Amino acid sequence: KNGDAKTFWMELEDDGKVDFIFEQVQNVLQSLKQKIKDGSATNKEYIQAMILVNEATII
Amino acid sequence: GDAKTFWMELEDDGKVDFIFEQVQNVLQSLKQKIKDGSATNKEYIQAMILVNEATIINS
Repeated sequence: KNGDAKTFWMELEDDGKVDFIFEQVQNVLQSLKQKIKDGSATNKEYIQAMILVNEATII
Repeated sequence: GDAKTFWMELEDDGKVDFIFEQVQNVLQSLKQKIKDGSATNKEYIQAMILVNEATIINS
């Protein structure tokens, strides 16, 4: 099929995994948020959360 | 660009919940446009980048 990002997402839907993958992303974000508010986040988790925020939203 | 400083400032300012809500809104929107088939190329790519930054990084 087409060589683009849409093709992957249509394959993923045919695989029945779209809700699943978004749930995993949502679980990771929740975990990062809790660790940051708790003060237990590692350096790599602070970095990961910063990068995710900046990819989703302006600043 | 220091990620600890980034989050410390947000946390001290009381904005951590707000930033994560905004990310969650973007995710829910992307997910729905992918399932509706209304997403653009850039949105399919953005969704994929978020998935990989959340699930491959620090896995």
